[PDB]
Amino acid sequence: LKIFFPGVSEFGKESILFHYTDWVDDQRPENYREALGDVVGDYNFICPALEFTKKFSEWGNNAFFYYFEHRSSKLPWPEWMGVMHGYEIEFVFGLPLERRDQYTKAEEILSRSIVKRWANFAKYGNPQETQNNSTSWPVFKSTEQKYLTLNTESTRIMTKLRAQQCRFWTSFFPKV
Amino acid sequence: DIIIATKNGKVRGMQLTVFGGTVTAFLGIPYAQPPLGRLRFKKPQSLTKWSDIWNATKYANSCCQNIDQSFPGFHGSEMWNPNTDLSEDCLYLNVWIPAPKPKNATVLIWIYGGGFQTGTSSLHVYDGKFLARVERVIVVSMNYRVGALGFLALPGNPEAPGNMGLFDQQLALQWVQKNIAAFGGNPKSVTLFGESAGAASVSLHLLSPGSHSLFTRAILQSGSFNAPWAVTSLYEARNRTLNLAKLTGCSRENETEIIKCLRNKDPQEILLNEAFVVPYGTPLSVNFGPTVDGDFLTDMPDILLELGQFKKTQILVGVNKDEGTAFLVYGAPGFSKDNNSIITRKEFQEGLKIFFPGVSEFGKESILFHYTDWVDDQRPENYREALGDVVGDYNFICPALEFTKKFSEWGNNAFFYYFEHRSSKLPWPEWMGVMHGYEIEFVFGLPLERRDQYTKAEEILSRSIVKRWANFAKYGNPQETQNNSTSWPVFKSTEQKYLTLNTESTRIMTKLRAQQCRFWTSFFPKV
Amino acid sequence: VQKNIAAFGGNPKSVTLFGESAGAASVSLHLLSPGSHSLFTRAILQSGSFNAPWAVTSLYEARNRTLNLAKLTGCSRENETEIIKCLRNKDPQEILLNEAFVVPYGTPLSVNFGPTVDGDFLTDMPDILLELGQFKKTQILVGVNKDEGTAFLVYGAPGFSKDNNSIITRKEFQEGLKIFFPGVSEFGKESILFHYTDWVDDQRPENYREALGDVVGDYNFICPALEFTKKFSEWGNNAFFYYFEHRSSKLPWPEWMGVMHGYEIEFVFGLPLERRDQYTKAEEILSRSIVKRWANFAKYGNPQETQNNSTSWPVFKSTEQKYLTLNTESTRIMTKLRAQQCRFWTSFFPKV
Ligand SMILES: *[C@@H]1O[C@H](CO[C@H]2O[C@@H](C)[C@@H](O)[C@@H](O)[C@@H]2O)[C@@H](O[C@@H]2O[C@H](CO)[C@@H](O)[C@H](O)[C@H]2NC(C)=O)[C@H](O)[C@H]1NC(C)=O
Ligand SMILES: *[C@@H]1O[C@H](CO[C@H]2O[C@@H](C)[C@@H](O)[C@@H](O)[C@@H]2O)[C@@H](O[C@@H]2O[C@H](CO)[C@@H](O)[C@H](O)[C@H]2NC(C)=O)[C@H](O)[C@H]1NC(C)=O
Ligand SMILES: *[C@@H]1O[C@H](CO[C@H]2O[C@@H](C)[C@@H](O)[C@@H](O)[C@@H]2O)[C@@H](O[C@@H]2O[C@H](CO)[C@@H](O)[C@H](O)[C@H]2NC(C)=O)[C@H](O)[C@H]1NC(C)=O
Ligand SMILES: *[C@@H]1O[C@H](CO[C@H]2O[C@@H](C)[C@@H](O)[C@@H](O)[C@@H]2O)[C@@H](O[C@@H]2O[C@H](CO)[C@@H](O)[C@H](O)[C@H]2NC(C)=O)[C@H](O)[C@H]1NC(C)=O
Ligand SMILES: *[C@@H]1O[C@H](CO[C@H]2O[C@@H](C)[C@@H](O)[C@@H](O)[C@@H]2O)[C@@H](O)[C@H](O)[C@H]1NC(C)=O
Ligand SMILES: *[C@@H]1O[C@H](CO[C@H]2O[C@@H](C)[C@@H](O)[C@@H](O)[C@@H]2O)[C@@H](O)[C@H](O)[C@H]1NC(C)=O
Ligand SMILES: *[C@@H]1O[C@H](CO)[C@@H](O)[C@H](O)[C@H]1NC(C)=O
Ligand SMILES: *[C@@H]1O[C@H](CO)[C@@H](O)[C@H](O)[C@H]1NC(C)=O
Ligand SMILES: *[C@@H]1O[C@H](CO)[C@@H](O)[C@H](O)[C@H]1NC(C)=O
Ligand SMILES: *[C@@H]1O[C@H](CO)[C@@H](O)[C@H](O)[C@H]1NC(C)=O
Ligand SMILES: *[C@@H]1O[C@H](CO)[C@@H](O)[C@H](O)[C@H]1NC(C)=O
Ligand SMILES: *[C@@H]1O[C@H](CO)[C@@H](O)[C@H](O)[C@H]1NC(C)=O
Ligand SMILES: *[P@@](=O)(NCC)OCC
Ligand SMILES: [Cl-]
Ligand SMILES: [Cl-]
Ligand SMILES: [Cl-]
Ligand SMILES: [Cl-]
Ligand SMILES: [Cl-]
Ligand SMILES: [Cl-]
Ligand code: NA
Ligand code: NA
Repeated sequence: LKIFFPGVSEFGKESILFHYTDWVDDQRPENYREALGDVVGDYNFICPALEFTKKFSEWGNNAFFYYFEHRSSKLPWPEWMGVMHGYEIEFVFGLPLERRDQYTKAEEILSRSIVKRWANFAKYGNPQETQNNSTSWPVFKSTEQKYLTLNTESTRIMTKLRAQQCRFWTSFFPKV
Repeated sequence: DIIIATKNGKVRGMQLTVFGGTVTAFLGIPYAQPPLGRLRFKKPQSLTKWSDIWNATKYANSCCQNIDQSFPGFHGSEMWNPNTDLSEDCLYLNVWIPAPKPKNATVLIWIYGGGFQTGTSSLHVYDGKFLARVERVIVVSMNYRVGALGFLALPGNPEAPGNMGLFDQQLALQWVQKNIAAFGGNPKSVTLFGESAGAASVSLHLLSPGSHSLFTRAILQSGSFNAPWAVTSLYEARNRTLNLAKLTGCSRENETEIIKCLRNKDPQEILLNEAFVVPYGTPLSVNFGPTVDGDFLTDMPDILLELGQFKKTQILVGVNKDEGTAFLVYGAPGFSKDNNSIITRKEFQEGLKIFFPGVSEFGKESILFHYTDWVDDQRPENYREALGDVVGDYNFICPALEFTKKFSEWGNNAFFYYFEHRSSKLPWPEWMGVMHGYEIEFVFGLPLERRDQYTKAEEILSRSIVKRWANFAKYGNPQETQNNSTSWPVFKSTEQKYLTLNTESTRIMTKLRAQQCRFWTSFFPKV
Repeated sequence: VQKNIAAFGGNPKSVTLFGESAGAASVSLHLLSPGSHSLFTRAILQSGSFNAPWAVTSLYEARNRTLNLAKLTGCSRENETEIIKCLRNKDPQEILLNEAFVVPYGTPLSVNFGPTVDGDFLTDMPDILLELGQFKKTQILVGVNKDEGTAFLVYGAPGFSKDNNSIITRKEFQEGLKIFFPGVSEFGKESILFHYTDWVDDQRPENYREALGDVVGDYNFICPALEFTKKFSEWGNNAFFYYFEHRSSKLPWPEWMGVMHGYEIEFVFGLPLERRDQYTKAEEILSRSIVKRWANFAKYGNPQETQNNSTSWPVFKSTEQKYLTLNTESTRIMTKLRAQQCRFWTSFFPKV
């Protein structure tokens, strides 16, 4: 935290530790390794994108939010790093559609679907995949805060991604 | 010395140390006249009354029943087998109360599953002392008759009316209405809970006029009467009564004579022939089960449910992630608890033949069509997983979801869970996942016992479930209000919100198995 | 009263409990107690509710304190019915003299022996009863005073005196928290300092003196009464909330202590209606109005003063959170008393 939050008062940093180290439970050895990742990802990318999306949508416009949870089968980085920053991009641009490339079949299908959703968004303002009995992507509103998860098995509609975490980053931390 | 005076006599209980505190257990209190001799196959009769002290210091006889002998030596299956002597003289219940005696405790009454053919209240996974200790509720459980001896039916003939086992449960609920104040319980705050057939039973006490004033609220784990195994049609019931006659050489012409004959058979000759009263059966057969008898159950209960004719109260309903896998090792080709059971398309198809006896060929093609649209045809465990889902969705999950929708459409709060935690101690192999029956130990709080080798995340999960079930029972609302827990939303038609129960993060989701159940619920009943 | 008040001309079917501070907490627990449900009609809670941090003793602390008092009276035993037997031979005075010590640290707000979840009067942690709507369904009237917390500061906070203006320093403030929040981790206490010392601006010398008062009053009385009122009203019942902001003209305590805990009570009971007594005229009129509002609440479930073109008192709901201020000039309808403060006490602090 000292590395990621240069200063950042000591209280500022205790408050992060307090919010992120309430284990269930203190048993798991990878507790702290996972918490530091979540800290960095929640502060720097996830809570801000969620707050931009809420505020933007409050003026009337359709907005669609995704949570991408697929780890590339070819990721060169180790397992503990999971579904890393930057690694949705190859799915968006359709690299997995190239069969010569050693991505799995479930990855071809995932990328094909994302490519269609992004293109429909672009052409028609709506990121649906309308032809293959796909989960329909609901608009994101303040209040319900629905989002779509993107993964090779079942995509799901969920609500209020990182609610508690972002209440911390978004409401409180800007104050320290 | 703890002696309690009941309407029928005194009973002495015993003290138990639980978690550094004390629970008093009264194991094996009688609650009806033993159903022997002339009383075999009849509704349970009133208890007569005793002076001196009945000692309720151990579990009583379990009712007569066939036993699971498929895996001798194996805990996975042997844990469900009866653990007290079998006897027709089995109409007893158990009471567990916290110490010191509570003043007006809410009461939880457990009804066990076992397909209506087996089960007993004295299993270790139904031990109510943790709940009593931890939540200061009173837990009651009862033995009721199963198999032909509990459900034989010759429609409208009082010598074999049907539903005798459900009337055992009811008379036990009556016993609590009359006696639980004496143990410090509140007859006005009674919640029935049950799993599998015990849940189906709970769901029929919701429809039975005779049970309406014997309880307050209801919990249904992995079962409801609209499951395809839970209610026997009058047609099948006669066919099965006569078939059992024939097999015991009791065919007659006067039907009260068939029954008289049957009352001379030895329990063992009845049990031994139960399996055969049906030409084909499956790992999920319920040869003798609830019927519309015009007494306990006044009309086809699908009609009662649709038309809103049941007790208006809150319900809590749930199911497990892999309800269907347990049954596959009992007859589906290529399936074994001792390997990973990768089966083939042709085995899958044979498997359906095992689970759907007939079931037209179109009927079965339609299941294959709905469940074998892979994404994609690559994964070797595709067919093994599909067969599990087929069995679990048809038999437990879609029916519980449809019961919950229909019940809630008449105005009552209903709460639905999806239990997705696999026990760290499960003796069954990994591929079987979160099996039918294996939430029960979490509900009863076994993982709260640290000596027992459950993980820490499992203690915390069970502690939370125990609190949610107790809050449901006491207050009609399964919240855990103190530890920044996810709040459990009521289940409504339209949104269909449910709570997932697991050791990491519990989540609110919507429309469990939407596509699957559209298939089972709307279309399949038609084939 | 249920059995006898008809004989004195009273209606047992129209009974309103009222209480202040611990007496209000008591009223709020008769709302949760099944045994009290049919012994009263409505309830008034002045400066107190059971969810205040001082109002309910945990079973853990209660045993620790019973045994500690045994030990101090030389009544430690092994059979517990013997501890009690022993204790029943002590002289009242030996019990009283040791009460203060059954706890290692205490504060000016200690409640060493208070309500517990006994499985009889109180059947479950009452925070769970409140959250899940398990209480008597009826109207409530709830309120607090502008400076609930100041009274307690002259009983142990450094640099505070009833005999001067008590301008304290940042370092004294911090010591003061140590007095009111025994432990309470260091982070716990930094968080209070952070929330309450964001001045506008760092100029005013009475900054820290005022913050310590607000800290004590907000944690101990105001945010809890506001949270009780929200939660109670969410189950459907009319609830009315006041903010009392009048300082008695006869208050013997110094000016800096403002509108203190306990000092609405004389207005409620109508002492200022006695002209011989040296209260001002605006105080007679204020008390007359409060007496009528409390009596209308009691008789009719509605604390209006209907005859003198008075501000009408709106019910308190979740969402708008309207309250009425009680003062000698103009009473006003306002919303969301201490919103930011109580978000801190109510949502966050219980976590530290
Ligand atoms: C109603 O029951 C009859 C009875 O048949 C059974 O005789 C019993 C004693 C028992 O041993 C049982 O296994 C045996 O089948 C059923 O009739 C049988 O149906 C099967 C399949 O259709 C035929 O192959 C048998 O020939 C036939 N037997 C007789 C005597 O007719 C009947 O199927 C059943 N009703 C249903 C639809 O399940
Ligand atoms: C997983 O085991 C099944 C179950 O049947 C077998 O159990 C094994 C552990 C072994 O002891 C074997 O003797 C026992 O019969 C296997 O299914 C069997 O597959 C074999 C193919 O060689 C057939 O001969 C059997 O008919 C069939 N058993 C039945 C009746 O269901 C299964 O093949 C095995 N699968 C694996 C290892 O992937
Ligand atoms: C539970 O009570 C014990 C008892 O300690 C007390 O003994 C009493 C007779 C009384 O005089 C009281 O002042 C004294 O503290 C508490 O244990 C004490 O805790 C303090 C602070 O942690 C320690 O400094 C003492 O050494 C310790 N004494 C003993 C005998 O162990 C204990 O703190 C209390 N529980 C809590 C958390 O308040
Ligand atoms: C306001 O008074 C406080 C209270 O303590 C003092 O009360 C005074 C009226 C006086 O009689 C004094 O004797 C009495 O102790 C003062 O706090 C005191 O500050 C002095 C600093 O000189 C310290 O010596 C004391 O420790 C401290 N008292 C304690 C124990 O709290 C306070 O300084 C004074 N403030 C003013 C005048 O602004
Ligand atoms: C025990 O409580 C009785 C009623 O309490 C219940 O009210 C019911 C309608 C139901 O909602 C329950 O969940 C409530 O708990 C009361 O009438 C009895 O007098 C009490 N018996 C005692 C304390 O002896
Ligand atoms: C006194 O009034 C009794 C009822 O009046 C009360 O009704 C209650 C439900 C409650 O709302 C109170 O506030 C009402 O004032 C009536 O039944 C008695 O008979 C009366 N007794 C007398 C006049 O002797
Ligand atoms: C639709 O599904 C088919 C397989 O049925 C697949 O070939 C194709 O990739 C899908 N189209 C899109 C846009 O995903
Ligand atoms: C009941 O148990 C007690 C054990 O103390 C015994 O005194 C009494 O004889 C028992 N009654 C029986 C076994 O019939
Ligand atoms: C059948 O036998 C019963 C039993 O004794 C008898 O009561 C009845 O009369 C008989 N039924 C008829 C009339 O066929
Ligand atoms: C609340 O959480 C605490 C840990 O902070 C734990 O000890 C306890 O099990 C929890 N209570 C419930 C009902 O889960
Ligand atoms: C404790 O003493 C009480 C008071 O006489 C007595 O009733 C009881 O038997 C004792 N408790 C035990 C068994 O330790
Ligand atoms: C109404 O106002 C009059 C003065 O016009 C005053 O005498 C009296 O105190 C008031 N009544 C109430 C209930 O305040
Ligand atoms: P349930 O009682 N349903 C089976 C028919 O589960 C145990 C087999
Ligand atoms: Cl852990
Ligand atoms: Cl999340
Ligand atoms: Cl695949
Ligand atoms: Cl699903
Ligand atoms: Cl300033
Ligand atoms: Cl304010
Ligand atoms: Na903070
Ligand atoms: Na079809």
